[PDB]
Amino acid sequence: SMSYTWTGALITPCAAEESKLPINPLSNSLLRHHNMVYATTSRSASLRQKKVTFDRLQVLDDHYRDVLKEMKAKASTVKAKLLSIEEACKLTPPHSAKSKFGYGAKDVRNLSSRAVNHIRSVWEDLLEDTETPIDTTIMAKSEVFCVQRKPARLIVFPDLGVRVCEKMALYDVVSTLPQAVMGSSYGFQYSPKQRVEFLVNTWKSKKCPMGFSYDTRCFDSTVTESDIRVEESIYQCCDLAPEARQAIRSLTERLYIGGPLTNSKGQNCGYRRCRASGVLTTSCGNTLTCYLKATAACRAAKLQDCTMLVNGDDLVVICESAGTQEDAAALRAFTEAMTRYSAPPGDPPQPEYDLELITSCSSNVSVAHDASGKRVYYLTRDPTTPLARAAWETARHTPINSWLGNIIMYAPTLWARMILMTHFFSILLAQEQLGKALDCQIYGACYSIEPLDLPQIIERLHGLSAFTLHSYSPGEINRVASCLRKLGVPPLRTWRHRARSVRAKLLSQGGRAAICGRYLFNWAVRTKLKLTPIPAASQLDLSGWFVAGYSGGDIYHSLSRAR
Ligand SMILES: CS(=O)(=O)NC(=O)c1c(-c2ccc[nH]c2=O)c2c3c(ccc2n1Cc1cc(F)ccc1F)CCO3
Repeated sequence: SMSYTWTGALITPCAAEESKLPINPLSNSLLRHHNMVYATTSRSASLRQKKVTFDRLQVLDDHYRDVLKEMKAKASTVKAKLLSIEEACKLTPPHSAKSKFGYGAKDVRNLSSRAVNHIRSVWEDLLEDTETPIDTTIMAKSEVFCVQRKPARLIVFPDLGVRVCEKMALYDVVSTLPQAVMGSSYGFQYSPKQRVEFLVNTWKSKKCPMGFSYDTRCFDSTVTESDIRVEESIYQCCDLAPEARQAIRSLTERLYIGGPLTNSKGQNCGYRRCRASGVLTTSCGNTLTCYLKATAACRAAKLQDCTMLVNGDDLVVICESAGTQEDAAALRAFTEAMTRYSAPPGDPPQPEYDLELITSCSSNVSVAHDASGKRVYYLTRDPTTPLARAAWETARHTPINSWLGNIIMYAPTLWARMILMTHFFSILLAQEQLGKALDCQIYGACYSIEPLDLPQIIERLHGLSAFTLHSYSPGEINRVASCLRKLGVPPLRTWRHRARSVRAKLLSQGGRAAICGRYLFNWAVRTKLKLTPIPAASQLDLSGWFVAGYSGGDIYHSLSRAR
């Protein structure tokens, strides 16, 4: 069947759309080539519509059925809880899309009577109605990139009331089931340091390792009605409260398998028969589906000792080499099996014999040295997108601050330390905003974080070595330098000059600001300060940070206030 059908009604914006980076002094101090930075708009939505609309031809075999049954036996060990309305309301982000039923995210979080009453009625409707297709809004995503232009990604999501019901029925399932089923292959259970540890250990655990990333084209569009029902069959193995079992059954048929698409103007836009990007099960279902197809595809391909690492549609395989000519044929056999399963490739997979040359979750393993000269492995990425988005967020107030999430997740990198930390600490110090909590996303879930708490957060996630790395690889230094020239970002010597200036100001303030000056900017000086474990680090409640993925799932993970 067709991934989408269209009526001819347009994918419309709900307000004015900005596509060009503003010419602002603060963003300009970071990146001068503003014309290279763009934000996607609904103007390119038709180009994406063409790319995502296609027929799916899916053929399942014995290997797929064998793997599915193994997955179901592990899913069978799970007991999942039904969340109360209040518990599901507390997981809603403060700036989540308002309901079309007279209330917004703030009403949900305040447990307002109109919000609560409507959510309850949506819940009773899921219990009673197993068939009526649930309406969804289709929007063009507004995302920031550097030129060489991408057409906008399309987001599909149901109303706020439905999203709160999704949490009640499936939050616990999507949080606990992926690790129970996929074990060490589930990517979202790992902090970046745990992710690098797993990749390095998997790589070194093979006699002659061969690894590959597998890029499925338009993964969401490749997901069939059968894949979605197969996904529900795994969910159904959980011990579930009867209303949760009904709500999962009704959500699958009315929402997850497909449904009508409505634009911002309320016009009938089309019909979806594939994965919606803006539902709670998107990350979980995508991971499960990709893992099931890849695990079965490895057996079909005759790939030896296949270790998967899956994060939604993002896949990396490390296996035992059978020789270069044999590996190239087995990899072609893997792709052919994935294509039969309705997961054809975008980028043709290439066998790799060096772990550092593999890009998975848009990151690669790299090496630096700590204070003792000891090798430290860490994850880095091309800094183009983080810098273009950091410049956009400096010129405009955005609900999500990718720069903050990039500082947390990429803290040991040369670029997050010298540029991101230097630029934002300078601006925030001058604006008396270092202690103001900001929203950032970690594994798709939303968090409210104070930049002054970064030293303890980084120490916990990355270890004290994140504040001492030096002697970065030449390939890493070259990629950074080339990106700065391309974007017109000042050279690293300017960044070191700005860091010494902000570190001085931070130290002068005492308190948390002096901790930030000490730990975050010790790389900028010769007269190094002593870096001891931060008392605040051990006390940090990092429960929920590295459990599961929630991209598109409308999840807020910070604490709710009492009333
Ligand atoms: C796409 S996601 O919303 O599911 N999570 C991610 O963005 C995410 C972050 C991440 C980076 C910055 C801020 N915040 C984050 O969470 C992150 C990461 C490392 C490894 C994996 C990571 N992933 C998984 C992920 C990334 C991707 F490029 C595509 C798919 C995918 F699964 C090394 C350090 O940073």
